[PDB]
Amino acid sequence: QSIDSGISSLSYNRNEVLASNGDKIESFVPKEGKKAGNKFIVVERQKRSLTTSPVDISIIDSVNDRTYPGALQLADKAFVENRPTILMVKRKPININIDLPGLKGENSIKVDDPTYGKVSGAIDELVSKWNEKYSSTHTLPARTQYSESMVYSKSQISSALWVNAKVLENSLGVDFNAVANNEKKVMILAYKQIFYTVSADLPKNPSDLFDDSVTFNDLKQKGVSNEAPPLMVSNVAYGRTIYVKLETTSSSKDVQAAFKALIKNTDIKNSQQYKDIYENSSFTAVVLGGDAQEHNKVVTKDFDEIRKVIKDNATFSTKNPAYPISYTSVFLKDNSVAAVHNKTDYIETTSTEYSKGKINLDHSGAYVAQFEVAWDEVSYDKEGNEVLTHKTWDGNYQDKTAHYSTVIPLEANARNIRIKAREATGLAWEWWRDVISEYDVPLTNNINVSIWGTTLYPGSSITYN
Repeated sequence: QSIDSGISSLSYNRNEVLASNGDKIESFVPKEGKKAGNKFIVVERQKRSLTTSPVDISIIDSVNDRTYPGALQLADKAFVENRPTILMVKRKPININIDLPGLKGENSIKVDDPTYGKVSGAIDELVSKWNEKYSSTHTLPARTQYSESMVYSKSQISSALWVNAKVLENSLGVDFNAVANNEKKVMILAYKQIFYTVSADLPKNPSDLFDDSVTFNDLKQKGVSNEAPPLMVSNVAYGRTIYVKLETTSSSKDVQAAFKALIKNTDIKNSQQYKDIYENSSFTAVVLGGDAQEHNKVVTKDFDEIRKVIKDNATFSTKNPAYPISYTSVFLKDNSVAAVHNKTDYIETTSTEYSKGKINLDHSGAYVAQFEVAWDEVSYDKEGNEVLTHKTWDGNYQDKTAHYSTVIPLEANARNIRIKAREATGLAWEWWRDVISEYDVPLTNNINVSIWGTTLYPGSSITYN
């Protein structure tokens, strides 16, 4: 069999062949009530399905040797796992092209036997060709691309940020369990820094890559199949990537809010509300490419340190070598761009915080009073529905004389608070003057009910803390 015939005799789905089948969901409860120390956490849970189709694949800085312009790879199940099967055979010369500024021009060069070694040489030689014409200026700005996402699933954040889950896991330390138990609220940003790209001139036919001596039965033996179709690395982004982790123990609906407020440094990042969230928040910044040394990290409570990390890696130097961040590939058959089809189901967890309170009753009046304190306690059934539990203060409908002071403590799941004080000038409770009559009292920390005055001129005030 021929090479150009062989490669065409391949019946594979150009779409489904490079596809990640991100895990199918674990059974969730739509709503969950959870008491966790002076706090009642209400978590709502929704199943979400995301379908991404990136044409850009990231490279694990460990196996960077297998990815370069003109490289030959396989569209096998190992490709989606960012560790591809290489294809080293005898090659016909292939042309590469740098996209560095102010180059019309000589930006293009010919490589005789495309191998990582001489291809790196050709990229280096092309860079020499730029930094000789621009002998004076060595520092250029990086072409920064910014991504930002809330973390729910290991599978989701990987599908969200087109970054290998393990990379993200190891380099940042995403506690995916705390995240899955709504014990931690995690946001990860990704400042993708591109120095330049090296493009490798596409062939007219599959044969234009392979030296004539090479046959389809050698490639067939080398792993080429309908299951592992051949690929060519058409483009490679060279540079670094700063990843930033924003961690909090809070369940306050305004985390994403305080986090965005903080990254953008918008005036609101100063208000009291966002302040308690920053008190339980750690910021981690890691850089991955070439320049910063392996296992570098910033772990801070002051976002200004992180801010420094980004402004520092926003400029690259033309004399220092660049390392491959991501890459485009093409199927040898249609010369069409190979894309990864990312299916992923995940649970989108939303949460709210509630902190306990207490009604403080204070009778001081020149009369007898009677109280009618009552509220509900919210619980959630297995189907997610709200279940009300009617509670009443034990001292309800019993005579109180000046001076009487008490506390009616309320559990953070308390709703429907009613405080009522009636005045004993009358036959029985049913027909007594209200001194205070309050409905749907908002659960504070302190609900201060004070009844004072005279049996004819009584006073009442409902104050909060």
